[PDB]
Amino acid sequence: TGSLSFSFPKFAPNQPYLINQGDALVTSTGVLQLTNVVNGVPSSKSLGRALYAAPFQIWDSTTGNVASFVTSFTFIIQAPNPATTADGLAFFLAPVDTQPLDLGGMLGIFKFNKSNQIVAVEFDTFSNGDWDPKGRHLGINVNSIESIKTVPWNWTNGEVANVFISYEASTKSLTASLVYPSLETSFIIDAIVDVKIVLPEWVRFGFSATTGIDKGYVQTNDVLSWSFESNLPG
Amino acid sequence: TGSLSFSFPKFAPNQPYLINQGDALVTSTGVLQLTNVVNGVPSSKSLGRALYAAPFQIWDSTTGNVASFVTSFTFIIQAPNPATTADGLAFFLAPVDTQPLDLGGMLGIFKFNKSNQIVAVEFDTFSNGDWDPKGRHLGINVNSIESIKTVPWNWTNGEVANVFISYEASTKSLTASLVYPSLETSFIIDAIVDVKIVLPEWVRFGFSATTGIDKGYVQTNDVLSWSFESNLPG
Amino acid sequence: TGSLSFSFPKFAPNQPYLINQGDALVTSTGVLQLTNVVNGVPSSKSLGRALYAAPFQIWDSTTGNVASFVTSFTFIIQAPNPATTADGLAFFLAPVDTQPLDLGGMLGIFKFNKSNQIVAVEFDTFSNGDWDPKGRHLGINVNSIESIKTVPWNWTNGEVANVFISYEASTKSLTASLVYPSLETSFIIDAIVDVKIVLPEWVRFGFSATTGIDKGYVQTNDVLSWSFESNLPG
Amino acid sequence: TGSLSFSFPKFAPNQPYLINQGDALVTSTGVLQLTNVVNGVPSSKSLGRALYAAPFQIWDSTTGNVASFVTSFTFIIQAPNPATTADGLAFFLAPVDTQPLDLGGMLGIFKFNKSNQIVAVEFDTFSNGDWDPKGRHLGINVNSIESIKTVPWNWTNGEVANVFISYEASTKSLTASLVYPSLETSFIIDAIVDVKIVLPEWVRFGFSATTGIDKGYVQTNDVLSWSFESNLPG
Ligand SMILES: CC(=O)N[C@@H]1[C@@H](O)[C@@H](O)[C@@H](CO)O[C@@H]1O
Ligand SMILES: CC(=O)N[C@@H]1[C@@H](O)[C@@H](O)[C@@H](CO)O[C@@H]1O
Ligand SMILES: CC(=O)N[C@@H]1[C@@H](O)[C@@H](O)[C@@H](CO)O[C@@H]1O
Ligand SMILES: CC(=O)N[C@@H]1[C@@H](O)[C@@H](O)[C@@H](CO)O[C@@H]1O
Ligand SMILES: [Ca+2]
Ligand SMILES: [Ca+2]
Ligand SMILES: [Ca+2]
Ligand SMILES: [Ca+2]
Repeated sequence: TGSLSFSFPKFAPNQPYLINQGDALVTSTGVLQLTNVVNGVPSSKSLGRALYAAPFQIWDSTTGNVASFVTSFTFIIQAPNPATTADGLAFFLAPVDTQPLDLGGMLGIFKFNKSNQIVAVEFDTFSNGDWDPKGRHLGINVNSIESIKTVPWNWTNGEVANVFISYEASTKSLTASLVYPSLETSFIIDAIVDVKIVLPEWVRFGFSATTGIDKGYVQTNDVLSWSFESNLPG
Repeated sequence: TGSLSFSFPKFAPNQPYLINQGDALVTSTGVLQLTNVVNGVPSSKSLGRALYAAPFQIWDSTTGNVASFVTSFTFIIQAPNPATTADGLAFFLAPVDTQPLDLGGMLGIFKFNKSNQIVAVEFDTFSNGDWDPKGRHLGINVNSIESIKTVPWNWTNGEVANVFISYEASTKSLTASLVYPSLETSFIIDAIVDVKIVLPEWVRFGFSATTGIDKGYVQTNDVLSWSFESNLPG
Repeated sequence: TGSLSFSFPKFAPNQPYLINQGDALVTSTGVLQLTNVVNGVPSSKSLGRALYAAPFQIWDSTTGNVASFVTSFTFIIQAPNPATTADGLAFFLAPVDTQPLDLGGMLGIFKFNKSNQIVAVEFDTFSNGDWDPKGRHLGINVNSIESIKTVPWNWTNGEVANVFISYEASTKSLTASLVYPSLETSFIIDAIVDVKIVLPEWVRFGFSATTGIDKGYVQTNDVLSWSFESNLPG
Repeated sequence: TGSLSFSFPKFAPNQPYLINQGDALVTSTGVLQLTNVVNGVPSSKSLGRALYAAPFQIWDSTTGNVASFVTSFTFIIQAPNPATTADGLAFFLAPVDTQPLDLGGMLGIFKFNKSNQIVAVEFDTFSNGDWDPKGRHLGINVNSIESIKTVPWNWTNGEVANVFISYEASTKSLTASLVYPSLETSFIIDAIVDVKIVLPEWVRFGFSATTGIDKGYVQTNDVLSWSFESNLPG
């Protein structure tokens, strides 16, 4: 039993409230730069992740209760050539000792190991023919790169996106939405996810992003703010 | 400056935390029944509203600050004949002394009086040819029955819907989403709404719903739970 | 089951978030003036109360659960003659339809009617020989003017006091503390209070204060800010 | 700018939400055992600390704002010989890289290094003649083992104590209180502490405790639960 909440209107560099993995770094301007950028231009074969320093308990094996949580964040994906973008950004939950995985289409969160249990909401900017639908899309993933559900997403180059994710334990319902406040455009996806049968009791959480493996298929993956709140009933 | 938050997993009847208007009532089972139902069958020409007992400050004239808030609720709209439904349910904000207005298509929140300023998210089950798009839809309204923006909505007879509404003062962005957790279907709408130039400093808020004026065009409008949270920066 | 929280750094006049009773009023400066003041001088035989507009559920008869809550507020008690002060200020919980009771020593919250169940923390500025200890004191009262426990209080004329009250359902422990931030002085009291066996499921709450009945025994009773938070486990 | 809150009704062992230092450990029963215990009997020369995994921002150098926070926890101090107890338990704030310091009377948080800035509330069970008052006492410390203020404390062997600490930035007021819910006894202390001029922008926080250096002067220092909440205005 327990709870956890926080709010970061921007990110302060060199402060242990985040666990940086791969190429992820925090700029002097307070931006969480998940993937490498060289003189404004994003580089290929990049992978970066950022987890909150502390994990939270998503379910209790003694009481059998499951936590409900919500998280919101703003991010920007900018690309020199809007026709060739890759690979995407994601919010995910995984074991406390989670480490970055495969590059590119794997979004750094997938590589079946029963110890690599993961739930994620993906903002996929490149469709992989072997497991992805057509065009860019939002997706909800459980233990593999192939989403259990997807919906079309009209990505807007360099535009600020506001994301909201919520999980209602009582109905095992995970909802994810993305809005471009400046454009008044919005997208949403929902799926049943039984976290109790997927993830361990305690999990770390945060962001993961990668750029394309092939030249030209690059993009930035910057998070600008982040708030979180969970509650595990006693 | 200030804040307000609450959570009602269900509604308790005969308790002054809600201000009931029109035909609205709370059943012994804890359901907020906005419109009249006779032996299971909803009646026509019904109008009911429910406001939280206390208002909250949505903006401060001294500091110029604007509040950000979120609210979520679950509701059910059941109809004997799914082909003829009317009129809809809405979440709205208005002056503290707000009273029910016109029936039917007006959703009990519209009737231009500068004192009847109102912002609302509507779940419209009947398209009025004079100001509504085709088919059922979600809508964001500011001072009139004609929404500033709408999106198609596939209403599911008697299914439990989860709604989430959020307002980010910094971007004047109002987002509204509806999900049917059991069906994994979802809808969303977003629009710019400058509450500071629309509503007074303090406002009351809650639900309003009406049934059709013509025989046959009836439906229930039941809210099952409600949580709210606002914050006006100092 | 449910929750309620709010924060008022100051009070806005003419806004229905408070239910004013007796002589209570909100000044243009945002001060909650519980008892009458004439040209700076407090008058005798005054009684004023202020309740939050909405009640909250303090315990659930179906689940048997009891809520835990905390509240904090700042207040000032100023008197022309610091040697003759009366009668006091209190924070209390009572049935939703609670109305002001007796003046003076009764603090407007006591008058045995099983329907007038009340729990209160009193900041008593005058010792009534028939039921009060010696000198000014903090007190915890349950159903009567005679406190179940008291502790000495060194009241400081016109000084700003910060009060904190907390109730832990699991241990039925009610704690009340008063601090004069400017003077670094502090006082505290604690007592077991079984709210489940004392109060009804839903209760309204707030402040009550009275001035002395005899000439000269007067004082102001002004609250400057107020925050509250309760949680009833499901 | 930002915020952080959490609640742990008990502690789960082997989970990275806490940073354990010195002899501190979490028992299978969920108790945070700060100092060594051998077969029920606490050992001497022990020192243990526990910090939340993530730090929080206590003040912003760009806006100049200072955070307000509150924390509560329950703890037990049990001793074989209630006549000889040492040394104490404390809640403290310090730089993110804080490491345990001196044993015994230094409570593991003191050793003047401008980089070892620290603010702490101490529950001192042994009076050190060179800097402590008479008998056990609560204390508020800023940069040294000599408290800026103390108050007598009647420690009760093995009894469960509830502690509440609050800091109001606007008045730079730090309040600390201890209550024995079962006994209805209570103690409190308050002092002005300008965290902005004492601590760095970001700080880690938690508990520290030590046992006596001389044989016989031992005691357990167990924390049973912990909740925290801070808010740094934008
Ligand atoms: C499996 C894998 O990483 N596939 C990647 C794909 O995700 C994308 O990065 C592409 C660039 O054109 O290069 C590869 O095909
Ligand atoms: C303006 C107005 O209330 N119009 C209503 C419409 O909203 C709907 O209730 C309909 C039923 O068939 O009856 C009328 O046309
Ligand atoms: C019962 C009662 O109200 N007693 C009051 C007491 O509370 C105080 O106001 C006093 C003034 O000197 O006058 C009376 O004795
Ligand atoms: C400076 C220091 O650690 N002094 C300690 C004191 O704190 C206490 O532990 C005592 C036991 O009798 O032994 C020493 O005097
Ligand atoms: Ca892909
Ligand atoms: Ca319509
Ligand atoms: Ca008295
Ligand atoms: Ca000492």
